[PDB]
Amino acid sequence: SYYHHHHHHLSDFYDPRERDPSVSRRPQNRQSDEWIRELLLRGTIARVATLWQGEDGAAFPFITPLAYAYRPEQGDLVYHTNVVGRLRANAGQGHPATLEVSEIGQFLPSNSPLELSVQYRSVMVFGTARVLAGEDARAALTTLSERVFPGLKVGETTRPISEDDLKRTSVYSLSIDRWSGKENWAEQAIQEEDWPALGPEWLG
Amino acid sequence: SYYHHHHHHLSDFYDPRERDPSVSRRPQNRQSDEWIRELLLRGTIARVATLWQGEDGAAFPFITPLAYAYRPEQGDLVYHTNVVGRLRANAGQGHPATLEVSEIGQFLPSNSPLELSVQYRSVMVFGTARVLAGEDARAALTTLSERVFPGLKVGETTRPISEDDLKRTSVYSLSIDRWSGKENWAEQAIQEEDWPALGPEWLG
Repeated sequence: SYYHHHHHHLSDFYDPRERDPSVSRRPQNRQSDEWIRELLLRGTIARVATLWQGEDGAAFPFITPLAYAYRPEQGDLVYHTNVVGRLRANAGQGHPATLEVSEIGQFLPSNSPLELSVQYRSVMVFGTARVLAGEDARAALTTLSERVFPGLKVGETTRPISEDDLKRTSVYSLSIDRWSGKENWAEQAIQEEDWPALGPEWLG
Repeated sequence: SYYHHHHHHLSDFYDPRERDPSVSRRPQNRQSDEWIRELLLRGTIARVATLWQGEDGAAFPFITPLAYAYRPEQGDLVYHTNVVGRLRANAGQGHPATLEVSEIGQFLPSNSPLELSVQYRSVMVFGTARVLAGEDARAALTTLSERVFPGLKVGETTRPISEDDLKRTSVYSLSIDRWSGKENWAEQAIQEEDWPALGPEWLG
């Protein structure tokens, strides 16, 4: 800054900057529903958080990383997992679930400590997950398998999914209520001009 | 299998196999506390799930991906995030939190559909997270920064962390109560001998 430069020889926020008119004006790094759809379509790993009853009677969240597929017409995401707790902290046949998908890029160094950060795109989905049965479960597992292994075809590449297979697997549909998307994928963190610049070891 | 081979020309479980005596005999892919420590030490990204009060009064989980550092002597993990909901679904100054760290490898193809899978190592940590203040927060952010940016030194590479910095940041300590570790990192999925083998496109 001038103040610092002048002091050595002896605000930013409202000053000129370049802006691309095409870029999101949404606050807090928020993204459009179409952006959310596209990220969900190209991802293959999610975390799912669901609530289970703990030793103290209190509900607490599990987090499970798992393969998933988004089925846009159905309005759901499908996955399979035999992870359970003791009792779910939930009434009924479906359970509330939060699912997260992200693309994590590089850590972004700075000579300003609170500008240190990591590139990310992240979607949170809120919905209700239910266990599928029979042909519903077979079709969902098929869509999942063929999504996460491009080119694989159940019944050709693999043997068909049998009734035994289905009895051994818990297959879920998470029906979407709402979702949230967020991106902060800068090429460089904000730097502090009034401290020595990071060397080439960092931004090189 | 013989039955299939013979039928064409016209159980496994209890039969001989090789076992490495050095490998974990723990069920359900479980790992030792030392394995858990080591995975937590080398990771840099976690998800944290905490409970917030929803529109219906019901507690529901957020999932936030974030940079973290494990501090083994203190018995905690530290992170910073300004993500919040409306009210936490919790009484007191700390809140229950689940933190997950994983290493995700490759998807493992098979000609048996329910043997499709992905290589993973995953730790779940259960504890109580509290917001830090002052020198506690500065020290935690320093350990975090210097952990996830190896070679960076706060106060040399960067300007020191100021009181303004601290006022703008929510820095947490998640004090560990229990943890769980799980690994399934096979080189190849189990295949079905009685269906045509995957071609070289798959296991090559």
